[PDB]
Amino acid sequence: AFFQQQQLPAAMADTFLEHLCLLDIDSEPVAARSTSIIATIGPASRSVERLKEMIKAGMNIARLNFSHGSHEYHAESIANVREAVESFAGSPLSYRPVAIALDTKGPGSGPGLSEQDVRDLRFGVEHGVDIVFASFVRKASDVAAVRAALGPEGHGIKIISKIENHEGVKRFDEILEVSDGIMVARGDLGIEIPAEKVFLAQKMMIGRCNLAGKPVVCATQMLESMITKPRPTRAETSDVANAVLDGADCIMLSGETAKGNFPVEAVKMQHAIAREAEAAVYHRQLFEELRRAAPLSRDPTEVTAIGAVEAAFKCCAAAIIVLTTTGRSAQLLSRYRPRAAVIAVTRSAQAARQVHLCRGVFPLLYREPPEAIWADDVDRRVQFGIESGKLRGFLRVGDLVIVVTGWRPGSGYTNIMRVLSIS
Amino acid sequence: ELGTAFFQQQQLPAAMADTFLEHLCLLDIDSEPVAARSTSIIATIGPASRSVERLKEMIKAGMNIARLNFSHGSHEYHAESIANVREAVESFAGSPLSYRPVAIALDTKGPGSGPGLSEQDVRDLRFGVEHGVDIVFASFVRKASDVAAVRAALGPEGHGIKIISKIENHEGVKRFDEILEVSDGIMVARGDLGIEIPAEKVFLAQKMMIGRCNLAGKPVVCATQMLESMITKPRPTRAETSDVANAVLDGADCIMLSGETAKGNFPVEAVKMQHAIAREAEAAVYHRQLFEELRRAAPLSRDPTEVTAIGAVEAAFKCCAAAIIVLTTTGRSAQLLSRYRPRAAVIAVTRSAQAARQVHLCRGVFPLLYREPPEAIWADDVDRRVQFGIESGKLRGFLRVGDLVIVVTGWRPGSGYTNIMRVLSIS
Amino acid sequence: RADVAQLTQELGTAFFQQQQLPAAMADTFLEHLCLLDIDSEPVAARSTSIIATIGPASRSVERLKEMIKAGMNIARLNFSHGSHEYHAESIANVREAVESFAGSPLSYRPVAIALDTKGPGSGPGLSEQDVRDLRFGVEHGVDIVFASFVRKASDVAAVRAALGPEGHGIKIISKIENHEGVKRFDEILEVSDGIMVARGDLGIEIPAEKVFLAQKMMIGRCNLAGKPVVCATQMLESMITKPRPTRAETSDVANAVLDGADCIMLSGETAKGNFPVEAVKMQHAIAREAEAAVYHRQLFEELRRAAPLSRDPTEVTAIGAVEAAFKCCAAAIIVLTTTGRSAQLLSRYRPRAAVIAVTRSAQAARQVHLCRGVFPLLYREPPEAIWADDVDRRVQFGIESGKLRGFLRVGDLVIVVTGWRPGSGYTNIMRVLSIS
Amino acid sequence: GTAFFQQQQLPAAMADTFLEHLCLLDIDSEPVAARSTSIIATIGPASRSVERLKEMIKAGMNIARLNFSHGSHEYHAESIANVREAVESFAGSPLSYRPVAIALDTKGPGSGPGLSEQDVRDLRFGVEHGVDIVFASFVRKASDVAAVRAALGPEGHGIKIISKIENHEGVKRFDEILEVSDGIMVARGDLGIEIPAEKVFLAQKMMIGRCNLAGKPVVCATQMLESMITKPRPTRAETSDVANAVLDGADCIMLSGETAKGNFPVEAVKMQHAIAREAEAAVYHRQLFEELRRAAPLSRDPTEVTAIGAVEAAFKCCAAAIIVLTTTGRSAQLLSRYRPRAAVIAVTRSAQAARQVHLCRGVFPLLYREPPEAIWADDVDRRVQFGIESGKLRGFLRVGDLVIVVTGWRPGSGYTNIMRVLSIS
Ligand SMILES: O=S(=O)(c1ccc(O)c(O)c1)N1CCN(S(=O)(=O)c2ccc(N3CCCCC3)c3nonc23)CC1
Ligand SMILES: O=S(=O)(c1ccc(O)c(O)c1)N1CCN(S(=O)(=O)c2ccc(N3CCCCC3)c3nonc23)CC1
Ligand SMILES: O=P(O)(O)OC[C@H]1O[C@](O)(COP(=O)(O)O)[C@@H](O)[C@@H]1O
Ligand SMILES: O=P(O)(O)OC[C@H]1O[C@](O)(COP(=O)(O)O)[C@@H](O)[C@@H]1O
Ligand SMILES: O=P(O)(O)OC[C@H]1O[C@](O)(COP(=O)(O)O)[C@@H](O)[C@@H]1O
Ligand SMILES: O=P(O)(O)OC[C@H]1O[C@](O)(COP(=O)(O)O)[C@@H](O)[C@@H]1O
Ligand SMILES: O=C([O-])C(=O)[O-]
Ligand SMILES: O=C([O-])C(=O)[O-]
Ligand SMILES: O=C([O-])C(=O)[O-]
Ligand SMILES: O=C([O-])C(=O)[O-]
Ligand SMILES: [K+]
Ligand SMILES: [K+]
Ligand SMILES: [K+]
Ligand SMILES: [K+]
Ligand SMILES: [Mg+2]
Ligand SMILES: [Mg+2]
Ligand SMILES: [Mg+2]
Ligand SMILES: [Mg+2]
Repeated sequence: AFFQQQQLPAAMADTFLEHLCLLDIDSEPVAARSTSIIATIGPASRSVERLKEMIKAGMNIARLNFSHGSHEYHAESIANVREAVESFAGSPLSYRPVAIALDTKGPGSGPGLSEQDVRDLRFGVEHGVDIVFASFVRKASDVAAVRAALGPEGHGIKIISKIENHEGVKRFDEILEVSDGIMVARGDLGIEIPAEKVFLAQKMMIGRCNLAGKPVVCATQMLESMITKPRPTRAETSDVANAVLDGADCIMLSGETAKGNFPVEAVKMQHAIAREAEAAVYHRQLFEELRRAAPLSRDPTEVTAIGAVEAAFKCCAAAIIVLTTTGRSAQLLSRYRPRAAVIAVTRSAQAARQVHLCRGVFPLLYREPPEAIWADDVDRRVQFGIESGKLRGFLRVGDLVIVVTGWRPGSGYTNIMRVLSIS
Repeated sequence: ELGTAFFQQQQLPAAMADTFLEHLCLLDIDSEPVAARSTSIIATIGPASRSVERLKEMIKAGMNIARLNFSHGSHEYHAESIANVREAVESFAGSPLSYRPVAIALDTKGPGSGPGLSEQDVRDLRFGVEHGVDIVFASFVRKASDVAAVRAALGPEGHGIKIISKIENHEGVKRFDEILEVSDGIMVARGDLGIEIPAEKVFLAQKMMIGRCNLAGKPVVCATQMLESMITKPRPTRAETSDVANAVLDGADCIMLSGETAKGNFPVEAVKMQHAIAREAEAAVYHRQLFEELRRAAPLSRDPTEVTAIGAVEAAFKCCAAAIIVLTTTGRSAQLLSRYRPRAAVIAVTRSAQAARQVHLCRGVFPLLYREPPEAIWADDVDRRVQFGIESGKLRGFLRVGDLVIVVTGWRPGSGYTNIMRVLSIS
Repeated sequence: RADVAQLTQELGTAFFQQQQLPAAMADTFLEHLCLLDIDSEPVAARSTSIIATIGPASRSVERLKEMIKAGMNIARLNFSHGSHEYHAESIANVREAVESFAGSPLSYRPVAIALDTKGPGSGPGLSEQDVRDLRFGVEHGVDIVFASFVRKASDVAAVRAALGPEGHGIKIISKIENHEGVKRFDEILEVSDGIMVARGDLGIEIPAEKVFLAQKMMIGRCNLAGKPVVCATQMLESMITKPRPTRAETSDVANAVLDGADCIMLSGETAKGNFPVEAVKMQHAIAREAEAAVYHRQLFEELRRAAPLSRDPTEVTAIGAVEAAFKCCAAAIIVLTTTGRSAQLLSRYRPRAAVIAVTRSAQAARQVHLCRGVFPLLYREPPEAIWADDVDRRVQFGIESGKLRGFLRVGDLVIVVTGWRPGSGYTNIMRVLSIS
Repeated sequence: GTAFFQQQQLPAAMADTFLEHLCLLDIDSEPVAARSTSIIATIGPASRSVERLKEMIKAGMNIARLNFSHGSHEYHAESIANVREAVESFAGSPLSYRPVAIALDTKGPGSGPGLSEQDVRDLRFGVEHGVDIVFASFVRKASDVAAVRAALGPEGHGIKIISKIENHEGVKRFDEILEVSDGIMVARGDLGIEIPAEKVFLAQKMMIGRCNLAGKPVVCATQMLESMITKPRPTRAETSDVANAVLDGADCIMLSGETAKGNFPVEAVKMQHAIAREAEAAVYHRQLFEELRRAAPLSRDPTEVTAIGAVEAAFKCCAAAIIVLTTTGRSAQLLSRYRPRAAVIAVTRSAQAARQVHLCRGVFPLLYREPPEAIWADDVDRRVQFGIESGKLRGFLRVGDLVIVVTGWRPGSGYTNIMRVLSIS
């Protein structure tokens, strides 16, 4: 029964053609949904009660579109999101962190960072946003300007550069090099370049981000018809599935959740499609290619990450449990696209929110009492991941897990991988 | 010899990549497609696309197959649609640069939950034979016996009509292998399939069926809601263009338009959009792995047509042949070349008007109907048809003097004897 | 180039010119051959063990010391010739030469002692002389038995029974010497610890032009099973009388290593020849060159694709450690082992990094010479009060010995493989350590 | 039939990985195909007898090597005459006649910087006596090849120059040497003295790989069956060396003292023949063809384009043979570079080209003696039928087999462009 579920016959195929031939509509997905859902907050999704339904449906990142609404409007949206998120904090083994992303208005006709963007970025730092989706990034200096406007207090905010025009596509490599990740902003991109070429830019950018090990978001009109209709079109479900098969870390909803009549249903639909698409991923070729393309490294976190993903595939590990302060150890595991869920146990609430940008990372916020012996504290965070995993359905007694830790406290010292039997 | 400009176009840097990941990384929005569009466009005929003048615009935009939906309209209504299509097609018989064969496909109403073929389908199928349709899109095919019933309804005079089985429910998906074995091809009928099975599972059924059809070397059509928003809007959504591109990258031989052309406000624009996306997607196909996998998966064969076809596709890739010119009576030799997905266009020269229309079901086949009177000496009749294919190729933009072409012929007249592959320099 | 650019900038272009590294990074086997370079010097320690047959030319304690320094890892006693008294003296001389270096772990070299049986002769089962010789082996503490003319699984069970309860730890390497042994190979390998491709008798039992097929098939199946395989007989035959081998002989040694053999053997070359030490030096020189020429990219990928999924944590840790070692060009994989099994499971994935196996078992230290790339270190310190400190001291012992022996340098990365509790069977930890 | 797929290591050939291919190698799987690696036998006191040479041709000798390091011009002229007499004794039966090449192996430069004066005299002797190939000793650079070419003069333009790589400089300057040479000999005797003995296998494997990539013949030479000079059976290292030279990709294997001065010249040839057939069946064509295909550059030459199409077609149907018409041997050489499992039966009217194509693995030359037919299409058909009739007589073909037929569109060399699939009747 285990080998009939999650497209395992198609996963064992020796060629991609045979993999497609073995895809089965009766093979049910078992693993947790890896691709994060970004939902744009607006009139249709602003209430605390509606936001609780969206968190339960699968929303991982709340997007604030600063093209519309005042600072007072967005502060209320943030407070409502935080209230809905913290309503589930009473059960720590099942609490789901939710990131808050600020999407900038953009430069418009201006040459650099607009004055409104400087004010909105400052607002973001003051309100503790986790991510910035920087509109119309055309070159590396645009990213440096966004970074500078965040100041010394916004050092930890992730900058996701939105590629929306020909210049952004042509200067992609220099933009990705200085950014934390990319958003394929298909709405403007589809007007700036011929509509029939957007798929080439999406597939290229996702590929280059996967190669770089940096998050990539597929955005705009994924389930457009769901703004007025309860069910999407056949092109829309195919688009969501293909963004996941392309290698996107995140999928987004704009009008579908901000102003549409079915915001919760749009989130449920993206969740349902993503789980199906993630099981249909051809890991045999994907891992081989990612593994071959990733350069040789003398960084112990990078070295441990490859060893752990290889070990997870060898035993069909249910999960890779990793201790992370900044999210980096979980991100380095995520770049190899393991089938095993990457359960990231962290004390940082911000890192827990931000790792939703990395596919297959399931953040757990550690709020249990400290142990006096560092080694004892480490084993406690590990047993915590195992209890949250059992509660959420990721793990069962008898499963094997790969545990990734470091040799001393503080970020940057991950160097250990262990094979553990559950219970 | 070819120049650096040649190797910058049609995603050639991405095509030479050693891995699929590197292939994606090398895809370039500035790399323009050069080759002719190889995925056929099926357009549904209705009130928005019925007039002779509108049909001429649709043929110019790229329509290769006209679909008659027998779920609506009388026999008199469909006969008029057929006559209007034929009039619009024959209006280009003058200029060889613009003349193009257009297939006529009859889409059946269906069993509507009843045993065997419905009485209306028996009558509509008989209408199709009497009006000389080329293809039948058989609705709600659930098992092999459904195909045999459609085949028996094509009566004594319609055995040459191609049966494309529409897979629209769970049973059709589960019994796919037995259905494909007795069918000429398949249509992934996503509209009903999306209601019959969970909407989030349709992509698995589409990708599986396209894969199995590619492995079998039989045509597969991707259908329904590809550019749905274009029924009321002049431009499609980002999901819609992505869907068209992904159906081509999946391996579909044909893409379809339904309400977009039958009843919408922009039928010609919907055809133009599918044409534009398909050309872009066909250049982005990763032929290196696709050919290797089709080669490895295809069983060994002692059929000389199958053996010649793989030799010719290999020869075309080796020299970047501008085209593979094949002589075919039934379309079979062109279909066997098409199954290996050559980048080179397959120019199929035939005396059969029906085979010329039907080969639009096979990706990359460009049919040329040959009407010259036969030569007393057979080898001369063959050379005249090879030169007809070269001159139409030169006229249409495929070929130039100095290009290399692969020519596929047989050792004796009649169907079933293809066994020769020649490398020719265009003079 | 982009997959090695930062590491090339860090380690230098000279590092990537040595040990056939340009040929190792090739994307195809054809390109790998095209990039093989006679100027690319081997850097790694020799990983294929040399088995030298002991005889009149290699019996003195002084000669045996020169053979240990030349590279002999396993001493073979051919029980087809000589009395029990003769073999006991050979064993004592080997042990005396081996223990003459036991003053420091960075100079000590464990040497296994293998007993090669006379065989069944015309008989259907175990001979009475073999029963006596096998009991002699147990009484004299031999590490391995090379069982002659193994034709089926019951032959190996008979050898195992004749070793008795005290010889349970002795490794049985079945010699395949005829058509029946080749046809029943799978059942023989299943019950044996390893195989010897006994080419001398095999070349008489089957057509001489078919021996290479049997050698390549058996080596492949042993590599797939993760069990040791020895290539034997006439590898450097002409060196019995000549100081230099023929062009076919050096090619044979290189090709046995490229085929995947864990061990290579010398018979008359060391037992009776005029150049026993030179024959060992020649096999050492060829094996080092051939090991660097191995196409690890395809070999590792194929060992992973062929190896079935495993729920054994030792097996899971071993593949993770080998993957980590390739990622950083680790100088070594240091493993703690009681029976040698954790080191054997690392060895089956054919890492380029040396597997330094730290053990308290003197017998396991001798027996792991059967596994390609395993460098045994015998730990002699008494156990620490805290188990977690005892483990750490053993790892530091492997690092300090590795530094003093040239395997490791300051700045190198090493992969360390340990377990969660004492006793055999609990390896489950892999650590990436920087050498300071 | 099931029996067909049990022979010639077909289970091992269908394997998905090289490791599984090795695991499936079967000593009971008998080779069926004709031996495709040519055997070069060195002529000497043990192999000059016209009667002994007839036995060596029957055993499998394809190329007779004259070592100009020993013997006078008078001695070598007699060698040539004896070889030609033994070869032409079988000309009475054209369907089974085997052409045999004559190769002149030069003495070399010695302490000199360039072409020695003795080599100039020996080279002119070769042109005057109609040798087919020159094995040029101690080639260190491209100018050495140009000097050998110049010493052959205007009448020796058709002679093939195989450069012998015997030292470190030849290995370092390999690419420039191969570019101007027709092929290479891995001259292991001197190479094993010039560089460390333990490095020769790296130079052999590299050179064979580069020659295979270039589509040019490569010869593995020296001490392959050395012990057979005095013993009736070779050592285990010797049979392994022959098998591994074939698995490496060598087009030719050589015998020196084994046939020139030993006591078992015919048995040494029979042993190389037996080992080569076994090793050729054990070749992992799945990866080999894929890699040769991927590495070979795109081509606009119709002979090259036809050759790859014909090799692909031959693999698709398990063709027993690829029958090619060739004037210079080039069309057959271009088929050979893709290492088809199907025998390449080359029909030619050029006696020299028939002898020289023995340098290309898997090329079986047939000398066609009939004067041209008036109708060119009938002349082409008669040659193809001669290849079929020869192939049936020699065991290459049977009724029911499929064969790939490679021809051109007009007479003369350089116009091959047609591939056809033919059923044997
Ligand atoms: O060559 S294909 O286009 C073909 C399509 C139809 C066929 O029937 C077929 O045989 C051949 N094919 C396309 C799908 N992929 S895939 O395995 O799904 C895959 C998909 C995506 C990959 N990354 C790397 C690039 C960034 C995103 C993640 C991958 N990395 O490695 N493999 C990958 C195989 C290759
Ligand atoms: O990767 S390997 O070293 C390995 C893999 C797992 C093993 O278990 C093993 O022992 C070793 N391996 C070594 C043998 N070859 S091979 O298939 O015999 C072969 C042999 C030779 C090839 N050319 C290129 C060089 C000139 C001659 C033709 C070839 N081109 O493509 N394949 C080729 C596969 C690759
Ligand atoms: O992924 P990051 O940010 O580098 O954090 C990983 C760090 O977490 C740990 O596992 C635990 O460290 P702390 O006890 O400081 O939380 C470290 O050993 C390791 O360096
Ligand atoms: O693709 P099909 O239907 O088998 O037709 C291919 C046939 O066409 C030809 O090339 C030409 O035949 P005709 O002269 O009868 O048209 C035949 O030699 C070959 O058998
Ligand atoms: O390779 P083996 O034979 O399983 O031995 C590995 C064992 O060695 C250890 O690393 C150390 O164990 P000891 O304290 O008994 O020496 C164990 O944790 C592990 O189980
Ligand atoms: O391999 P080569 O030397 O190019 O010779 C091939 C030539 O042989 C032929 O097949 C037959 O030519 P001939 O009639 O002159 O022998 C030509 O059509 C072709 O050009
Ligand atoms: O800004 C965006 O999100 C877009 O343009 O798609
Ligand atoms: O009938 C159709 O075309 C469908 O259901 O999509
Ligand atoms: O016994 C042996 O070692 C042999 O026969 O090779
Ligand atoms: O010259 C040769 O043949 C050699 O040196 O091997
Ligand atoms: K915005
Ligand atoms: K219908
Ligand atoms: K013995
Ligand atoms: K010479
Ligand atoms: Mg925008
Ligand atoms: Mg329908
Ligand atoms: Mg023996
Ligand atoms: Mg020499």
